[PDB]
Amino acid sequence: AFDGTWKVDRNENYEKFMEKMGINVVKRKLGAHDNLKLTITQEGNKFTVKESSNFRNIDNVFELGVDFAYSLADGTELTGTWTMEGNKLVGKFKRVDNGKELIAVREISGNELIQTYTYEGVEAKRIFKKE
Repeated sequence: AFDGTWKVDRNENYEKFMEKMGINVVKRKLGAHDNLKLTITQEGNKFTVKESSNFRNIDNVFELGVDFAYSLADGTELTGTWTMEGNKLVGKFKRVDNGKELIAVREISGNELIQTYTYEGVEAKRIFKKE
């Protein structure tokens, strides 16, 4: 399942996605090489995702079907929820400042974790390998 540690391995069109979000050239390059690592543990319907990178180290906790607030490394705030369909996690979010929609998907492909994002007509992915 999702249990365990995962290390980012490669990105697809991630810089274009950050540009649409309004991030400048310098900060986009730093974001693309963030050394992101995720540690996931489950407890019933409750997930704890430990996020560790060159920017910060925080713990994100949520319950399926219950909305919560989340902040990006640049200060941008979001609100939304995650649900479980099939063997995938699907999340629907909204930017708190301009109100635009943002979708994310997490699924397992062999021994790799694939995370997909969609924002204002642009799609990007980040692929993690299991520790």
